[PDB]
Amino acid sequence: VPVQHPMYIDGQFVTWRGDAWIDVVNPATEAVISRIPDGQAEDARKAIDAAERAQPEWEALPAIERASWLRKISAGIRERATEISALIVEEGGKIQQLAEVEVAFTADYIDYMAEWARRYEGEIIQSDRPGENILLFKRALGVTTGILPWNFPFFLIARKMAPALLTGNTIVIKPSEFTPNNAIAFAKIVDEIGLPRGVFNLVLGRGETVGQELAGNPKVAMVSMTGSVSAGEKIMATAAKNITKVCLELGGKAPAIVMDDADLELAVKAIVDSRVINSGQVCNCAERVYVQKGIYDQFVNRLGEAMQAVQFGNPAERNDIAMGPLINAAALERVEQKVARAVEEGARVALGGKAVEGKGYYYPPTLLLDVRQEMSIMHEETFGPVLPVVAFDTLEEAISMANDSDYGLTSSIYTQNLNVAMKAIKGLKFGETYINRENFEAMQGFHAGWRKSGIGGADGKHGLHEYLQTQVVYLQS
Amino acid sequence: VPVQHPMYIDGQFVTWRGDAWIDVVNPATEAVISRIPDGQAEDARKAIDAAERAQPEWEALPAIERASWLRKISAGIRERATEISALIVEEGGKIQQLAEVEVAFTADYIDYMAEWARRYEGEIIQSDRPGENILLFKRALGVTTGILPWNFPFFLIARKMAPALLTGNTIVIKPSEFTPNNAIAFAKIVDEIGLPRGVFNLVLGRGETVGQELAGNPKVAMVSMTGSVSAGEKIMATAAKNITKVCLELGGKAPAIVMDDADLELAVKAIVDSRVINSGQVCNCAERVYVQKGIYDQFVNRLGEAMQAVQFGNPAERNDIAMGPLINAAALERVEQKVARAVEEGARVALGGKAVEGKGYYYPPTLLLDVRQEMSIMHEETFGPVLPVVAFDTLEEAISMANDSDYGLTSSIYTQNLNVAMKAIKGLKFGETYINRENFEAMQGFHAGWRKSGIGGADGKHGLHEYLQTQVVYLQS
Amino acid sequence: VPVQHPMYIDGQFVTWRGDAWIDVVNPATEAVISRIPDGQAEDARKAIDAAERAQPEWEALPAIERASWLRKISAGIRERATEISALIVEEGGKIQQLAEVEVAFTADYIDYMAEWARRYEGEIIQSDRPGENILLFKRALGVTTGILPWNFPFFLIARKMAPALLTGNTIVIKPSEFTPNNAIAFAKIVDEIGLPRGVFNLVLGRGETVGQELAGNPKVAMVSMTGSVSAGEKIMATAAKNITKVCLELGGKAPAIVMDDADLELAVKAIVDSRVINSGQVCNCAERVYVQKGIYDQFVNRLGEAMQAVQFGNPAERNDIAMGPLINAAALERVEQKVARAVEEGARVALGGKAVEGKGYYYPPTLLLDVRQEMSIMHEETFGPVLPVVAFDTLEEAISMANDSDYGLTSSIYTQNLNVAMKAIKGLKFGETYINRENFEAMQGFHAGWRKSGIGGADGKHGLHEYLQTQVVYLQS
Amino acid sequence: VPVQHPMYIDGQFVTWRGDAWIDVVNPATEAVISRIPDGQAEDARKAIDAAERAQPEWEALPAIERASWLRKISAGIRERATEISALIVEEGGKIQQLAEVEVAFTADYIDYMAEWARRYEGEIIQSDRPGENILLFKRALGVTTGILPWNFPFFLIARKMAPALLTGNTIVIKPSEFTPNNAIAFAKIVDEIGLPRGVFNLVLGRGETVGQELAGNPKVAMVSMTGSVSAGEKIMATAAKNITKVCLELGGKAPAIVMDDADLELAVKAIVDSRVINSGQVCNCAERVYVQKGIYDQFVNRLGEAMQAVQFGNPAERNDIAMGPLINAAALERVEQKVARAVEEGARVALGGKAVEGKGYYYPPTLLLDVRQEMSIMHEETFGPVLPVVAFDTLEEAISMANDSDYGLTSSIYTQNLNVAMKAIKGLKFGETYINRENFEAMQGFHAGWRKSGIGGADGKHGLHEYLQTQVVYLQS
Ligand SMILES: C[C@H](CCC(=O)O)[C@H]1CC[C@H]2[C@@H]3CC[C@@H]4C[C@H](O)CC[C@]4(C)[C@H]3C[C@H](O)[C@]12C
Ligand SMILES: C[C@H](CCC(=O)O)[C@H]1CC[C@H]2[C@@H]3CC[C@@H]4C[C@H](O)CC[C@]4(C)[C@H]3C[C@H](O)[C@]12C
Ligand SMILES: C[C@H](CCC(=O)O)[C@H]1CC[C@H]2[C@@H]3CC[C@@H]4C[C@H](O)CC[C@]4(C)[C@H]3C[C@H](O)[C@]12C
Ligand SMILES: C[C@H](CCC(=O)O)[C@H]1CC[C@H]2[C@@H]3CC[C@@H]4C[C@H](O)CC[C@]4(C)[C@H]3C[C@H](O)[C@]12C
Ligand SMILES: C[C@H](CCC(=O)O)[C@H]1CC[C@H]2[C@@H]3CC[C@@H]4C[C@H](O)CC[C@]4(C)[C@H]3C[C@H](O)[C@]12C
Repeated sequence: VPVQHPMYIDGQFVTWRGDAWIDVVNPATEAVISRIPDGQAEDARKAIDAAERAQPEWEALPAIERASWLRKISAGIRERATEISALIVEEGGKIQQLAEVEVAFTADYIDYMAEWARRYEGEIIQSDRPGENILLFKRALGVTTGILPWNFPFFLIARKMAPALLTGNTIVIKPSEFTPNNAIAFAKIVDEIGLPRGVFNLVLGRGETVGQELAGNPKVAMVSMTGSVSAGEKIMATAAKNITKVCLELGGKAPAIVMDDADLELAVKAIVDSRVINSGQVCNCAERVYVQKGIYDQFVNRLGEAMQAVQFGNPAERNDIAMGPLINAAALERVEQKVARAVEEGARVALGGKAVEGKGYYYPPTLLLDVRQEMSIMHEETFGPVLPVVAFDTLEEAISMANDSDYGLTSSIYTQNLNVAMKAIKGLKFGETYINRENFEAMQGFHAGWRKSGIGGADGKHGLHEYLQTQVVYLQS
Repeated sequence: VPVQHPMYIDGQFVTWRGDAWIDVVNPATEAVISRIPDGQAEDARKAIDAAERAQPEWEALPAIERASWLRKISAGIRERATEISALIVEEGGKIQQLAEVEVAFTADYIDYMAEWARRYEGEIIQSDRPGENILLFKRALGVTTGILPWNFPFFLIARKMAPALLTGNTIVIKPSEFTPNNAIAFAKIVDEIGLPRGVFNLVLGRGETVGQELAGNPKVAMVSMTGSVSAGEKIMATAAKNITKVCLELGGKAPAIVMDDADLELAVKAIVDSRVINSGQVCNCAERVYVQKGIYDQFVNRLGEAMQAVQFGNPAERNDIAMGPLINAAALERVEQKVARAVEEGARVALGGKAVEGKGYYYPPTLLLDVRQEMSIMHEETFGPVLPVVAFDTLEEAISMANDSDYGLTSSIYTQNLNVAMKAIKGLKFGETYINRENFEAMQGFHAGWRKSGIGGADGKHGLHEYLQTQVVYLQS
Repeated sequence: VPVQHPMYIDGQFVTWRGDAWIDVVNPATEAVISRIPDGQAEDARKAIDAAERAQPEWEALPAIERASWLRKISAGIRERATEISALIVEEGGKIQQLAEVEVAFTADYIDYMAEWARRYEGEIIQSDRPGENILLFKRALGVTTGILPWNFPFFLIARKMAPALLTGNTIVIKPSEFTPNNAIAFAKIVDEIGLPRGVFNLVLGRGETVGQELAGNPKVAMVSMTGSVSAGEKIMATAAKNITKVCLELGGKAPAIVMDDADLELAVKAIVDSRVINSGQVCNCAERVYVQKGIYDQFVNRLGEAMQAVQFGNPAERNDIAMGPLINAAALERVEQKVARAVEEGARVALGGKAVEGKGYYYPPTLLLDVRQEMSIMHEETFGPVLPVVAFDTLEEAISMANDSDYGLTSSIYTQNLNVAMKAIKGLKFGETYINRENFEAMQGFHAGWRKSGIGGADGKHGLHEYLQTQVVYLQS
Repeated sequence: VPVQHPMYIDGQFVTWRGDAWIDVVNPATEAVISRIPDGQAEDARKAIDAAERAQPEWEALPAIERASWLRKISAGIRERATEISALIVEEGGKIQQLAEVEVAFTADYIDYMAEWARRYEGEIIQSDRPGENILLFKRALGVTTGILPWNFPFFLIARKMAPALLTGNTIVIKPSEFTPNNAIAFAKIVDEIGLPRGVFNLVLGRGETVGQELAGNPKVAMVSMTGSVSAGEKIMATAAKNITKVCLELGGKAPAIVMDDADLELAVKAIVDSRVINSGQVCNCAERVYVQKGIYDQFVNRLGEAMQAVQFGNPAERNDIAMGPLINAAALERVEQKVARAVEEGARVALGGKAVEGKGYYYPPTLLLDVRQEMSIMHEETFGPVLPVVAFDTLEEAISMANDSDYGLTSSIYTQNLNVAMKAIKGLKFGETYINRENFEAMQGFHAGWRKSGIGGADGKHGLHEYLQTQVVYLQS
């Protein structure tokens, strides 16, 4: 019997009284593991209202006390890490080891964010007026909402709530209807440690219903959403009605540039890891490789073996695999279609390229060759273990092609040449550029994508300041 | 014969070939002073494309060289200050002295922004990985657009372009169709000093046409618009289609709090100045006064005389007036209606309250009494010399009422009590709080409004950073 | 039998082989509680050399790993807090409750400093040269030394070592020969948790011997010393020989200004607390009070009762006292002499003013009246529970007199008037100004005294940066 | 007839009444060009007192107004640039072109520093106490003194006074007795533009007399001195008596590392330029070269020709030379001795190595080979056009040897390898590291040397903050 999850509103779990439910299916077995309410905008309003009530008294607390609350939550996470991990594996369909780190990192991330308590600073600005003091304070926005993705559902709860709460905001989070269980568990921890009512709220439902309310409710100061570009378009358009601030993370088509002088083994590992992780279902995954011709042959051959070596299976039954299934049937069909589009445009399927037909949504690691920069596969985000490769002559070309995208979240380049590195740094129009290593953001970095990849960012000091606004005081006395 | 202005695109003035024109009328005499093209989206695209072409080579220039270009423009402004001022007075209908400062301040503002060249810093972040360097660079967004207002048309050209160009962005500006002449003059200066083609572009037309293109063109990194809330809604909604970043300044209903222990003379002057300036046509104008009961009588009487003393006339024919006419007929009718709405709701018209019937759009300073916090006049932005006054008992009430608004740009309070001041600072949910002085932002402050007052901000370091984005480089080597 | 303490050098406790020892006497009972080696410069060199060897590999560790080491130490402190407290009480002669907070705060302070790991930032500066990158890195100084005081011996170990180690420096600490036991205990914890050898070293001895070496050894990057002005003079003079950086905290004569409109009860409590704490043996203690005439009478009377109510005794035998004995006989005699000097100059002894004759070094709370600004008692730091009071007319006078000092560490003022506050803030030439509260620095503040009070500072971000230096890299490639 | 210069004290030039004078001799012709007073400590006190009187009212001025004063001075410099240049050439003995840039850069430097007016920020720190505000203000130190060097006498006036005055400090400057004329000219400009009396003061005399007073006068907040290490030792030791803050720039032995993969032509030019500039009389001059063996031969040969091509002469009579004479006879003899010491230790004199015997103090460019790392010539600063070269095997060795010095101001390395660069950056313990370019600091960088090279620094934001201190306000209200 799959559990029927309640939403968490105003400091308590509230059982759903509606008739409609959303089935949460295991992407590996297609079994229904649980059901969440097919929430309505009304449910989002209640949470938003509770969030609004709590905000004043929450921001009035000294920052160190808000931090203290965050630490109780992280400690709560660690005590149930294995259990949380298992939930991620089940509904997310990600490999055990990855679920384990997500959970562990989430707790550390929260603890790290809590350390900002006594550190985000306001400023005292010199005035041209004698006897005047210009004090610029950093204040909370108020009520914030978070629309989470399914690829890293647990971490993203923290990615948004930790910085939000620390700075004195309250939040109403909507997890992805595909992966709500880990969120329910996060709520249980929040409830158990007694976090003040209304500071953290979890509503459940679809994006067109619950999500939209979290972006269109006039009481919301900022809606932080992570999802598809089109979804971000719908979210920002809605947030526009009330001039609501948006913080968007909409994916990418992260290019990887391999120079002739690249540490070939290093590059192949970084790229494969960066591409095969979570079955390529990450916004900063290496989605397109540019290999300089001089090294194309040996590199593509090495890259080919590596990927062909990537094993995939049911994460709950194997800990020797690198990939689990894709999130759902639609996702699988989406990947198959894009690969077909690639073939149709003239691309060559080295290995893989055919979705497994059977229980679950598995897609084999895929290497696409004879790809031309103009091919859709090089522009549209795949979100699957598919890797197209294009050869280039000069750095200028690689840079030019890497920049030829509506996405600008992550980029990577492997070289040992100083000038090439500096030129790539300067030329690459991306929010992130990894040099001689895999695409894994640090919690103290700034994961903010250029162009359509998003607006605003997450992590680090700047992620923290996304939840802070200013009050310039002109004191004359 | 009114001059037919050409747009400034890709380093040159381009004569309009369309048949439709927009008349630019003098708000004081209703005479047509000039005509601008009824530009189309196509015209905005050409400018945007030119802006895109120039951007790479513009950002490649050392910051100090971009600054050098800004200084040539400011110097250009000063050489023609009187002429520019006259244009502002004519089309803007603002008093000579105010036009003079706008022009003078604009030049200083540009020079000030240019000084950021060698100062906006990137960051070197500690990494948890041995041998890794985390370099966070500040980069330009690329192509930015600016939709300017008519109240301070000249300054706002600089408010957006100076920080934009300094940081390496290129810009396409659309002035308000009501006040384009000063913008044309700004373009002439830009053209005369030889600013690289495509870095600064001026397109002319309506907001639903030209404005929309500047917000919806996919090549635009960020659209910076200053106008009405509803206009901001339309702009952000459009910018949403391409996940374009928005920087919005949409007005306010700036509350002014007068405590019993306030320097009465100081408060009356600050508020009147802050309210009557530009005929109350400023977003940070004192739009609603809260006077503690103990001082209500003497204060309201003093305030009454002050405002009644405010003279208004045709700015081109008098330099002894404090106000000019409102921007246009619609604006006038809007103010009359809101005052009527006030009366209808129970408000009392002390003095003024009746638009002059005749050539021009003049509205007398107006004091509204017997106002209740729930009255529309206390929520809807007036943008006219109308001043409603509400009495209150405690600070808590004044704060509560001040915060009771969809606008949160500016706020002010007059007191001599430490605790009252600190409590007001902490309690006031505004981007700006003036204490014992008039509402005039410093160029080194941060004019960023809360709630519907806007998104992002202008001026100072933070205004400058609105035009900067980040590139986090994870260097391993 | 008093324990003979060994020094802690290069990761291990080393037994003293010399013949001379320093007796550590209980300031309350005059009993010998322990003995430490009468260390020689040679002993300081060994520690410095070990510190130098370890530095490279210590700074090579990721900051988060150094932080991890700090946290092990703080956790170690907490597990033995009661025991550490008891040692402080015994050798320091401070009241149990104060020893308890010192220990508790020390651990929190260390944990707080460890949180800077991923936060101290370098900077990327814009260059006037095309293709150039200016990278300003923050690096450790190298080997640093710390000469600790006896008033807050335990906390100061952390005040210097935590920020030092986090930033990648190694340190050689010399506790005060009067209070080394708590330091030995800190070393035991460091040793037990396995902190890399040479990173933390504890040498024992006198200042003219061991202390001098820690300031004059050419391998020392910076000597951080907290003590008497004359001692600081000797330390800086020595550090001069090798152009060694100094961070000095040399005490103060913290003035307290009470305005007529001050919350009298609040002021009396703040001042007494700030003065009687640790028997007035703190650099930021209220050492001189300026009371506006209008409130002089009632205030001085209230202040008098409060102080007369302050009980003092043997901290190990009573937890109902506010003060313990002074550090030693010399200290006691110093206070008696200064009070006598006060009387001789014309001062009036309200209450107290006579050192108890007997076992221990107790001095009663003392209130001095009929004091003139020029009296020595108003300039020379007392470091005893003696409180001189001077009446003044205007704020200007209070400010002027407060500033009339070679010390400029801490200052305080009690008022409810905005202007008085702002004028005091602006006029007071001090590193710290408390307004309507007692003089207790926050760990996130910046305890850095002006004038002779010191050079550099402690605590917060700026305290942390005292242990960091810069490396500006001009990269052309 | 050589002019007898007066000192500039308290807003006016004061004629010397003493009997003793110091002859200012032209290093190229040995002719007496002028005479300055053999000032006494008393003269320094008068200036310091005037500086103290003016300080309060100077700091009370809005920062932008202080900046305005700086700009008047820079503009004054430019109007007399040629004349100032000529003076530098005459007394400094530097080539016309270098004197010209010094003057031009000085003016730009001052203008740049003035731009900090509205930019140095204080901070608002979060407190653990409810209702408390922690405001950290940046205040001036008060009275500061500057002991200038003779190598870049004009620039250093600005390097110290510009940041000092902008932040609200007043200053008393002592130029080098060898090069006071340019300082007198700077004073004339200051006097002509009407800078408030006492804000800028110029005293003349020797270091043991006037200099010492500027470091030992108890009214001095900070003494900023640039000179020899031993002089810095005497200055800091003196400043110690009153716990006066010191900012010292004491020279260097800047190492240059040439890797096998270095752009040989680029490296030879950078190093020669960096070494031959001002006849090698600069603290950041390349003073020792480390060439990897693989490229040693071709590099040393190229380097040899380059240096042999460096022409030197009387700067007033030739504009085709790269070097002028050394500052004075003692300097010349010092260089000859050090070269002899090199030869005696086993070094080989490729070319030059023999001071010209005749009118003036000329020393030919000198290349020393067969140098061993332990040779004095590789440790003692030469301050002459002498260049020792050592061969090395690995980067590790070059780094190790570069770090083997009491000086740590500047360092440089030429390579095209990413890892080598990053390793050099990380390994080089210097305040500056130039990569593939000559050693010329940017005004927005931070010229602060490690180890004995100095304490504190100059230029940029951090140079500016050397003249700023903090006042942490704990506001409770
Ligand atoms: C086709 C059935 C499923 C439905 C049926 O009973 O017919 C079986 C037979 C082949 C099976 C696959 C074999 C390769 C993989 C082994 C992994 O360790 C788990 C996932 C995969 C992808 C398996 C998934 C599923 O277990 C399949 C597809
Ligand atoms: C009504 C005519 C205009 C049209 C006509 O010819 O009838 C005149 C008569 C009264 C005039 C007003 C008198 C008061 C004001 C004097 C100011 O110095 C200019 C603006 C005002 C508000 C004038 C505007 C205009 O000049 C009016 C309104
Ligand atoms: C109306 C008189 C002027 C005419 C007269 O002499 O009566 C006064 C009253 C209020 C004055 C304004 C106050 C705010 C501004 C102060 C600026 O530093 C200069 C421009 C402004 C905009 C002033 C312009 C002018 O000085 C006004 C409008
Ligand atoms: C004088 C003897 C000590 C020596 C002797 O045996 O004569 C006794 C008698 C009076 C004693 C004091 C009484 C007042 C205090 C009581 C406190 O709870 C502990 C400290 C004090 C200050 C005591 C210290 C010491 O215990 C004294 C001074
Ligand atoms: C030796 C006399 C000077 C004294 C005398 O009359 O004997 C002359 C003869 C050789 C002369 C030198 C020749 C080479 C250089 C030519 C430069 O353009 C100026 C500096 C030098 C270094 C000259 C300096 C001086 O002019 C010298 C040394």
